[PDB]
Amino acid sequence: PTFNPPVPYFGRLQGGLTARRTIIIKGYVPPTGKSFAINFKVGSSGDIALHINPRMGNGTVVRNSLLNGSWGSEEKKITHNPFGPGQFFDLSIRCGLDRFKVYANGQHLFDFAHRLSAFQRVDTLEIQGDVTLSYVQI
Ligand SMILES: CC(=O)N[C@H]1[C@H](O[C@H]2[C@@H](O)[C@@H](CO)O[C@@H](O[C@H]3[C@H](O)[C@@H](O)[C@H](O)O[C@@H]3CO)[C@@H]2O)O[C@H](CO)[C@@H](O)[C@@H]1O[C@@H]1O[C@H](CO)[C@H](O)[C@H](O)[C@H]1O
Repeated sequence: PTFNPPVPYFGRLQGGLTARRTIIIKGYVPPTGKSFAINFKVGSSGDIALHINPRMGNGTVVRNSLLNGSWGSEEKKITHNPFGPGQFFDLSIRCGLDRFKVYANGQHLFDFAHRLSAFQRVDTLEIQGDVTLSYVQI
């Protein structure tokens, strides 16, 4: 569950995802993979505060929230894509006060402003799809 945890990954964030808390995800994008998702979630089957979905087909890093049954407006702007076929990556995800702060391989990837009212309503990390994880710190 910390080292080589298989997918689908399900990890409880003890307490809530409080401001200042940083989450580490090291992984490997398989050459014959299409898509994987990192979901910061309210419970095991509630709302997704941050959905990070790299898609190998169109080389896109989609961010969105699933709130009260609906997907919001997608955020896709990046200056680099670390999730290419056969690439190892090092993700650092800090829950800020007003926004998530996400770095890839030591370089800023994106910020994502909080849509959910939770600084700490977020208590579940779900990682699923075409990804091989070497290390998840929670
Ligand atoms: C079909 C699918 O892949 N479902 C996924 C789910 O994915 C969607 C999200 O990635 C959102 C984020 O904005 O995008 C959706 O597609 C957009 C597309 O990007 C647009 O360009 C287009 O105009 O609109 C569509 C529709 O909004 C994706 O469909 O993400 C969740 C969370 O990771 C997955 O759970 C879900 O997988 C399915 O889960 C189901 C149970 O809830 C079923 O088990 C199903 O088998 C899974 O494939």
